Amino acid sequence: DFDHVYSGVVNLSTENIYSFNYTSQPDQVTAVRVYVNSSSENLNYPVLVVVRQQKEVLSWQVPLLFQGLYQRSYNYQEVSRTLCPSEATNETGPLQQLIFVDVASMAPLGAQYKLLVTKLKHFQLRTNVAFHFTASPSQPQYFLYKFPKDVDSVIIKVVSEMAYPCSVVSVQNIMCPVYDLDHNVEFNGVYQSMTKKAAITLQKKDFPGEQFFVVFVIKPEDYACGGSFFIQEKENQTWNLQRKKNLEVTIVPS
Amino acid sequence: DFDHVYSGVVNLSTENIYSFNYTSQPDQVTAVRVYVNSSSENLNYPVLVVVRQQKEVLSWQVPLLFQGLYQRSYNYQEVSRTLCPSEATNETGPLQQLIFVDVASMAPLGAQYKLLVTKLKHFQLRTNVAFHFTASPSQPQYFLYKFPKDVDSVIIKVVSEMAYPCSVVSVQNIMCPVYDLDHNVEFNGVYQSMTKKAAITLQKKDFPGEQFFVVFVIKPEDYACGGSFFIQEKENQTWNLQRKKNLEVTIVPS
Ligand SMILES: *[C@@H]1O[C@H](CO)[C@@H](O)[C@H](O)[C@H]1NC(C)=O
Ligand SMILES: *[C@@H]1O[C@H](CO)[C@@H](O)[C@H](O)[C@H]1NC(C)=O
Ligand SMILES: *[C@@H]1O[C@H](CO)[C@@H](O)[C@H](O)[C@H]1NC(C)=O
Ligand SMILES: *[C@@H]1O[C@H](CO)[C@@H](O)[C@H](O)[C@H]1NC(C)=O
Ligand SMILES: *[C@@H]1O[C@H](CO)[C@@H](O)[C@H](O)[C@H]1NC(C)=O
Ligand SMILES: *[C@@H]1O[C@H](CO)[C@@H](O)[C@H](O)[C@H]1NC(C)=O
Repeated sequence: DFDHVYSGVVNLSTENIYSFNYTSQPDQVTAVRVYVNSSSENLNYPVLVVVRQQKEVLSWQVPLLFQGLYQRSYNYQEVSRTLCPSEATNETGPLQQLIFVDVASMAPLGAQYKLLVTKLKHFQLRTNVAFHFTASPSQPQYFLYKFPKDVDSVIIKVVSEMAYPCSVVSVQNIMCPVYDLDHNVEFNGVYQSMTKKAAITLQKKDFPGEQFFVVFVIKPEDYACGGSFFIQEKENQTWNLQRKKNLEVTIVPS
Repeated sequence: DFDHVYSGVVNLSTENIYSFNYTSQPDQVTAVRVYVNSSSENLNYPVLVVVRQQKEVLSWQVPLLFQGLYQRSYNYQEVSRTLCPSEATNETGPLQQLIFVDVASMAPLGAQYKLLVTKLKHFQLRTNVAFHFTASPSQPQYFLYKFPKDVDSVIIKVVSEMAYPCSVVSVQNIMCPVYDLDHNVEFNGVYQSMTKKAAITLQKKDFPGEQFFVVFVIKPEDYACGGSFFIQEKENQTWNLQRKKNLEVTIVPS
């Protein structure tokens, strides 16, 4: 059941399996959202969490580890990701899709974890309607925009209040898996880094499906955006664990 | 047990689990190699294969699907990958490491799969000793090179016979996971595309661990290397299923 937070313990011998079932009616897209965290401060035994779809498998390790420049390590405890939104057409049918969440680890004593699942109520961006959302290095986001019939070009405008952390806004076509990671978001489509403002101009003629994904991914450090670095004698920067950035996104017709 | 090919059937209700255990003595690196293939020609239900380590989880889908330019799809049946090589130091101990291989799917009838596991006998490249190996878009490779005490710079030279397919040779530091995919290999470290020849100059001063990984990844198409494209009316190019490239690698002291 969505909108519920399960709590559990993991260890070498026991793994937890939760099967979710849901339907997506035609002309409406429903993106699933997974909200995991683990309280294990240790890094030699991170808890692995996998989400399996009908076609795609996505796995990650918690607490997520980042290796910035100058060999500083970062340990993030809250991780989150959005799955491939299965698309339905005028070929109707209540597609009774299923999604597995499997958690396991090999910690000698174990590790705590809390897991929440929820469909994104606002997944399809609307024209000229400003939306507010909070991102984070380990909590990337993305939403689907569908072009209108009359409009032939759009400008997507993103505004933030606090300049740091550095962030990246990308636009890709609809062919999942969706590239929403710091080391991979740059491979495909358009993208740009930003602190306060960003704007991408898109034409429907370059997108055969007349609908595209917009992905927001926050960097772990701020070197690429000209930021500074707090020199700390501790390699594991436990202070950099709650990085967040408020964001407003609006798509205006060109 | 390594050097053995297991055969099995997968479906919605049944999954297969095989736990492997092995040890890596200090000053010797042992990289595990996973050799999977599936005979399911269908693409709406690919079989998912995951490999779980003590810290890292790596998952892929078979038959692997590639989306080149001009919306041509490719279906590769043989997939393979090398895991994170756990490193042991003068702090001795026969590290009795374990690695899980879990296979599952939801095909309405099922899908065949054959799985083989083996340690790489030649994983640490030797100076001035030429090595021969066969790569492929879905079968990437990588090996570890360790700098000598006297030598301070090296040149790695790669030579192939057949110009196509296009390939990429990358060098990264030792901090796994190792970036050995077409959309990600370009993120970190040095790399270059090639058809027949390539050469990377490296200094030990830029590598704190005085040892680096060398990754060979073959592209699915040849557009980036100036190759042509066989125009076919079939979107699923079943002919492009056995792409291979013989390769010779030699590290000379600068
Ligand atoms: C979802 O699908 C599974 C198997 O496909 C089934 O066992 C389960 O009952 C379904 N959920 C609902 C609410 O019917
Ligand atoms: C973990 O996340 C859940 C919801 O995602 C939240 O209720 C809980 O407080 C979080 N735990 C910690 C320790 O932050
Ligand atoms: C068929 O497609 C059109 C345009 O995409 C849409 O307006 C209409 O609602 C669809 N029909 C049904 C029954 O959903
Ligand atoms: C490998 O480790 C597992 C559990 O850690 C153990 O059950 C198994 O016996 C080990 N393998 C060997 C050959 O001892
Ligand atoms: C699958 O791979 C195994 C070894 O990796 C090999 O023996 C077998 O012939 C392969 N099957 C097919 C259909 O290629
Ligand atoms: C200790 O390290 C040195 C250099 O790395 C190596 O030659 C030696 O064999 C190591 N000692 C043991 C007991 O492995």
